[PDB]
Amino acid sequence: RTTRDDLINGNSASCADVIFIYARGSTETGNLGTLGPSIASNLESAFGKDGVWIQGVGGAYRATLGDNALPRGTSSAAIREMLGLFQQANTKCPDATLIAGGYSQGAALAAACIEDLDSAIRDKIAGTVLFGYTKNLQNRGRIPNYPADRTKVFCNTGDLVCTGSLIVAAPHLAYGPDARGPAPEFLIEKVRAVRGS
Repeated sequence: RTTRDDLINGNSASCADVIFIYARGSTETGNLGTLGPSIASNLESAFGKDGVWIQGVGGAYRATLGDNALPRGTSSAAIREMLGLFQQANTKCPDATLIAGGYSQGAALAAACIEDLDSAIRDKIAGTVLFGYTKNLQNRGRIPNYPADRTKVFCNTGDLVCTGSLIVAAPHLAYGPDARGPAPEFLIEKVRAVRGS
């Protein structure tokens, strides 16, 4: 449900084939928040419980609302925490395919992290989904240094954070349907594109 630490808790001798690392929105609970559990259940349906590890970004990422106003749309400490998780994935399970996602401040965090990542690890993230992307206008719907065909952005009409503002309006809280259907669909398709099935 809202906390999943499958990568941290997982045995290196029995690595999953797919590792999903997800950052929640501001003020959300656990390390998956309101959208991550829906994505997790559909990934588990696709690859099996032993086939995918679900890992939320916890630790130093406090998901504090005020940090949306910092230069990268989150804190330096939160970026360091997500970078450390990707580096743990890469060390613990070098053959696993990675996928990533984030909502709101967590979408900014995922984009900042992927931009800073060593390219050999970045290139293992087969697909990333971003919901209510707070840097959508500033980055022109892209994650710096990462291909557009591996990116999917869900930005609702009237969600002001997608249009350069930091105002939270009702469309910002309406990504439930996307997290249940098209976002797992996209991630599964991108994993099968490189892994076959």
